[PDB]
Amino acid sequence: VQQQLEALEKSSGGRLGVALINTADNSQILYRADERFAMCSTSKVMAAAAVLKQSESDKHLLNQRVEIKKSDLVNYNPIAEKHVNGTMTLAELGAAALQYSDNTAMNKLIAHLGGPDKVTAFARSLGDETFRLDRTAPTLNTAIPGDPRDTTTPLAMAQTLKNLTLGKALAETQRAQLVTWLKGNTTGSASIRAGLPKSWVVGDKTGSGDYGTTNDIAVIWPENHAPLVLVTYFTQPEQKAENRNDILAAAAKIVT
Ligand SMILES: *C(=O)[C@@H](NC(=O)Cc1ccccc1)[C@@H]1N[C@@H](C(=O)O)C(C)(C)S1
Ligand SMILES: CC1(C)S[C@@H]2[C@H](NC(=O)Cc3ccccc3)C(=O)N2[C@H]1C(=O)O
Ligand SMILES: CC1(C)S[C@@H]2[C@H](NC(=O)Cc3ccccc3)C(=O)N2[C@H]1C(=O)O
Repeated sequence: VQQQLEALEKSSGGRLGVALINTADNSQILYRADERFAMCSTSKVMAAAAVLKQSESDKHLLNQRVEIKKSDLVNYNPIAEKHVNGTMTLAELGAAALQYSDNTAMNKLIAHLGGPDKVTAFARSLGDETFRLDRTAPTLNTAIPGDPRDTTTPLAMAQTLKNLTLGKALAETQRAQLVTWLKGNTTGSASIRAGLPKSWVVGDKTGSGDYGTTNDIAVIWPENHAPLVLVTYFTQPEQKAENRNDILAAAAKIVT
């Protein structure tokens, strides 16, 4: 598998990061898994989960109404733009952020939490010393090579995604909500999911940025085996490189 991933990376003209955790036995498949990559919109999982954590101690939080103003709109707001002049609840914002990658929704989550550094503190509270959120959307997607802002490593994000969706991080109702959200993602068809058997159940969150940065983080439920957690991060040397969902599908196929 390592030679395959190396050849994929070489042909691709970029930098590939993979971390697979097989929860059957905690074995792992790692490729540049301790290297930093810009998370892009995969960071939205952490923001949504931070709000879910708060909701463990505030039974009214998810139904809290948030005003959506025309000035809130940014580059991509497929759900929030339907609600300008109206409200969305925090749950609706979590769903939009995760399932459509609505950037206004992400920003509402960040603002509710008190800014990017609060998302980082939430990651720390889960045992993730690697994640950092520095900016709002869409500037968190600049993905400049070597820029530490808005980065994590494939292994750190695989570990934390496992903890969030299958493990210790959230109380049960909140864990289940996060899983429901990820399973209902609409943006990932061509990424990790395209490299897997069609009937495996998947929850995932994609991201795309400059430098052709193309990411997906997934929890995978095979029909007859324990879950897998897979992070596929990819980035390229040139700022206007095309995004490459297909590389993520290829990586997923290789490691499964
Ligand atoms: C998160 O990664 C967001 N990315 C951007 O807003 C920048 C961008 C990059 C390329 C094309 C359009 C916008 C959102 N998440 C990604 C994703 O999930 O792949 C989108 C392309 C849906 S925008
Ligand atoms: C890659 C694109 C075809 S899309 C990206 C950007 N558009 C947006 O940020 C809005 C948008 C976001 C998500 C989905 C659709 C549109 C924008 O413009 N971009 C294009 C480009 O660089 O050629
Ligand atoms: C269609 C748009 C509203 S979105 C597109 C572009 N915005 C981006 O490309 C977002 C982005 C920011 C940072 C890193 C990557 C992508 C930008 O600006 N764009 C618009 C446009 O042409 O009017």
